[PDB]
Amino acid sequence: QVDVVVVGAGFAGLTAARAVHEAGRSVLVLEARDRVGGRTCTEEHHGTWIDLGGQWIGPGQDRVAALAAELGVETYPQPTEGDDVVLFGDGEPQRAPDVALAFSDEELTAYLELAGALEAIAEKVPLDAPWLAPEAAAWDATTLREWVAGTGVPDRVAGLFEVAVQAVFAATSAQLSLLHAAHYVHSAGGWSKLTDTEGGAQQDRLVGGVQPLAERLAARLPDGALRLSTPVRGLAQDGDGVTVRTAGGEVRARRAIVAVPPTLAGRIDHDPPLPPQRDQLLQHMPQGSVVKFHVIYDEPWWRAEGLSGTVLCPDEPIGVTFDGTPPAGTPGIVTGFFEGPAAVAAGARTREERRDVVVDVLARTLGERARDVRDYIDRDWSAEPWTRGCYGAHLPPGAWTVYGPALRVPVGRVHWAGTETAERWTGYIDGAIESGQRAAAEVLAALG
Amino acid sequence: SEQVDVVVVGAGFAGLTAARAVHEAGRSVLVLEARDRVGGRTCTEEHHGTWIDLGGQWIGPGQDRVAALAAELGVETYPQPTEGDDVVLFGDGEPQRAPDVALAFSDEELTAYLELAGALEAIAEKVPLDAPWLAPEAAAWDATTLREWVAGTGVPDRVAGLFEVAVQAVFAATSAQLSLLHAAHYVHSAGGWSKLTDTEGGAQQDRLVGGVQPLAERLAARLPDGALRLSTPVRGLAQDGDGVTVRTAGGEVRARRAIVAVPPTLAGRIDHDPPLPPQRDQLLQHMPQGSVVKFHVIYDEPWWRAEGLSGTVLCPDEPIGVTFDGTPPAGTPGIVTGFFEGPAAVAAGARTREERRDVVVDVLARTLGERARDVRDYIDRDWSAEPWTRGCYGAHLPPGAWTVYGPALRVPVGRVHWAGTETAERWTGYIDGAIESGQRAAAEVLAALG
Ligand SMILES: *Cc1cc2c(cc1C)nc1c(=O)[nH]c(=O)nc-1n2C[C@H](O)[C@H](O)[C@H](O)COP(=O)(O)OP(=O)(O)OC[C@H]1O[C@@H](n2cnc3c(N)ncnc32)[C@H](O)[C@@H]1O
Ligand SMILES: *Cc1cc2c(cc1C)nc1c(=O)[nH]c(=O)nc-1n2C[C@H](O)[C@H](O)[C@H](O)COP(=O)(O)OP(=O)(O)OC[C@H]1O[C@@H](n2cnc3c(N)ncnc32)[C@H](O)[C@@H]1O
Ligand SMILES: [Mg+2]
Ligand SMILES: [Mg+2]
Ligand SMILES: [Mg+2]
Repeated sequence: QVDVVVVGAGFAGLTAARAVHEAGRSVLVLEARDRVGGRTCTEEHHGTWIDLGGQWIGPGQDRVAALAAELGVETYPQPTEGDDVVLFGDGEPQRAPDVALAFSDEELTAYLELAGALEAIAEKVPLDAPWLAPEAAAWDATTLREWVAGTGVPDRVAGLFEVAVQAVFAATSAQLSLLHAAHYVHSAGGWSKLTDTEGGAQQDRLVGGVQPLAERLAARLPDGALRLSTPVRGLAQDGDGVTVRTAGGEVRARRAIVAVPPTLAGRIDHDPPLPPQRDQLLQHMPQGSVVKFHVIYDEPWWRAEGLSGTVLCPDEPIGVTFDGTPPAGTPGIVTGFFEGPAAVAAGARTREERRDVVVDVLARTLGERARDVRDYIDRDWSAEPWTRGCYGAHLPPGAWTVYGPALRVPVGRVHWAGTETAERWTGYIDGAIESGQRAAAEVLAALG
Repeated sequence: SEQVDVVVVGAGFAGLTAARAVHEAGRSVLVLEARDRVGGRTCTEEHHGTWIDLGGQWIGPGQDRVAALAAELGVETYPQPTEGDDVVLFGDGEPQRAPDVALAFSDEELTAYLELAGALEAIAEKVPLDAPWLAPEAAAWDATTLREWVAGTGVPDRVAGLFEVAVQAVFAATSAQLSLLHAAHYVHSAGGWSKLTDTEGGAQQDRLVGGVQPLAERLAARLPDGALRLSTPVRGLAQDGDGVTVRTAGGEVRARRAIVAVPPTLAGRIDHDPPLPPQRDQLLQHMPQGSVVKFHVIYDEPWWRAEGLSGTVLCPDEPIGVTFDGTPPAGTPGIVTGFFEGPAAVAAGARTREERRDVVVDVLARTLGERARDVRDYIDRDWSAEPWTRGCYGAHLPPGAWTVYGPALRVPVGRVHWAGTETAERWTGYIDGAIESGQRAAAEVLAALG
């Protein structure tokens, strides 16, 4: 019987396991995949790292910043300079020093007032208990889309805001409750923190990619602790401990920390079954929909044209793109996303069909040299059986106030982690780390 | 390991309908059921010398499949009691007695309610029963909650309130939880708002003598000996070019094709190899089951009948929104049947049976009167706590789900085919829709085998 069994070796499970080990307790980590990192995933292609999962850290994300500094992983800045390209519907592409300058003063004022309005709501939502917001009932009953419509902002501003919503939530404004979106904005420290590159969540990358940071963290565990390729099928508990069922047999422990996405936590055979409010909460926490891609070129040829590599095309299937080129300056990479409905449509198509869509958008925005592609690498996170959607869960109307209170409450000897349980930077690697710290502290207090 | 033509996962009305059709066509079939019984979301226990339907209990006009099955397997109906005054307790004032609930409304209020129901029906009729995502205004209707749509109509507070009781009694979910497209499809599927809400002429018209689970047991008895395997949950479904391997705790079954006839949330929990395609997996994540606690309060006699009361109370601002006289034809014991729905179900499900009883008796004392405290017994079931259901009556879809994920609802994945009331075109959410789905999935499998 080990003291603690952790299910899942993403940042949340690995943080929890390391904290349990450092306190002197025995720990086993059972991970379904043949690797650690979870929703972070890095592969070597073209002599450089390709982050198919989470890749950015930014100011305010102090847990992941501290971890990278502890484990010796350096950052490099997301490129910010050069003209952005904005394309509306059947128009011509417009170069602007920033995306914002493609809109009128009146449109930018309306967008800033709308974001400010959402921030002032967000500040009222308690980070550990969004269901305790004074207006929780009203705000849980309303979609974000209905709230945006009630502000009376013009179509164009609502459209621009929708690009930002889909980029942050991997879901449309109709899928999300206002209370969910408000909590998420509060959790990040504001709308600028979510959407800015400089000063926000897209500010910095990790030299070598993010999966190797998760691997350095896993290397702080003793040999024998990590069990890869070992999906957890069942989790039983009684008065003396827990029993984890895998295909290859059973693990006995005193307490468990389940650190997987909510939809996957619900699929484990729990004995006794989970209490109904918790089971139904997991039924109301669907993962987002995103296909993440990197377009590889021999060089970042757009830079010589004075272009950033960022394109904003609200009527195309892809979201905002980014210059993904490493510090070496080759290969040239354009990074982007299919989000929400567009990701579900794209996920039903082949890689080559997705490639063709992306290259056509880039040819029309960055220029005809976009067609001379060396490689196209993507990942539909909804097709990953051990994730079933990025970036993370969202809650539809009515879920936070009725089912949400079951989010973090331990069920006997079974404690919960994962970025969806974080108070701050929920949905991000930083929040995953928070959740693993919190769950470990719960378990260590319970064993004592 | 055993080899059969078809394995059916689940012995609810959908699974059993499918298995019987496959058997009667001459194919070998096994039915693997998790529970120690058949009937699934229908469940009957004997108490106080009569049947207690803890799950689905009513059938109505227009539900032709369940009516044909009951007739075929020799299960008689009895009518839901209709006579006596209903009691309506609004958010303000004393309880009001009326021969029908609608008489508790003002004329302005009743006109507004019928105009709201008519407007919903006009949208509903435009929603194709086989493909709600092909509605002309599908994107707009899928992007709006039913509640937002109601708010836009400008009806009076008492009208929104009584409409909300009906919404929660039909969907086991609040109007904020449901997309307008989902609600409109459900109304079309049933044949209109009256079909869903009426007793005479609607879904609550008739009961089955002896309860519903015996009907499922008679349908199971049409299978050959050894076909039904109870207390055998399916954990895994692996498939290749030639068949499917079904994994249970102790063994495996090999089949040419499978029909999975379980609630959507539980279908997604089976270990699929290869993994399910992403649209389907994410659809199941967007098909949460409802929240209901169904109860029966037992009295020695239906004493309310002697006071000229029907036993029905309607309370928009109470944890129990609606009740019915559940007394059997013999006339004893007296039964008051009702529901905690939606948020009230989740709140109630976190409390004990005795705590729920005391909430029910509190509401009944204030509406039917003092004799409501003279309880012989109280029997209830939180369907959200049932590990092999995880919520009644069935799934609903939140905004944005039907248009983006919905198209994956019925499409087979290789040799794995889908049944269940949630896949029915007509009377989806009901026993009648379960039977439809089972007939459809059996015909699909038989066509695909040859
Ligand atoms: C997918 C993605 C995510 C992402 C993003 C882009 C994409 C395409 N961009 C981000 C970014 O730039 N910066 C950032 O901070 N976050 C970004 N995100 C989100 C981020 O990746 C996640 O918030 C974070 O990685 C989540 O960590 P957490 O530890 O909570 O969850 P996980 O990584 O999913 O780990 C769960 C592990 O559990 C294993 N698993 C699942 N089920 C089982 C069972 N049954 N048995 C055993 N193991 C299981 C998974 O394999 C996984 O390793
Ligand atoms: C619960 C409920 C339902 C109900 C209602 C009131 C309540 C509280 N009132 C109704 C009514 O008066 N009239 C009516 O027509 N319907 C009413 N409903 C809904 C109705 O009961 C359902 O629509 C219908 O019974 C659904 O049938 P279906 O066959 O589609 O589904 P099921 O009954 O859930 O059966 C599924 C079976 O699968 C088993 N199971 C689940 N998971 C597994 C696995 N992994 N392996 C093996 N078997 C599995 C279940 O145990 C169940 O038997
Ligand atoms: Mg810039
Ligand atoms: Mg009547
Ligand atoms: Mg019609």
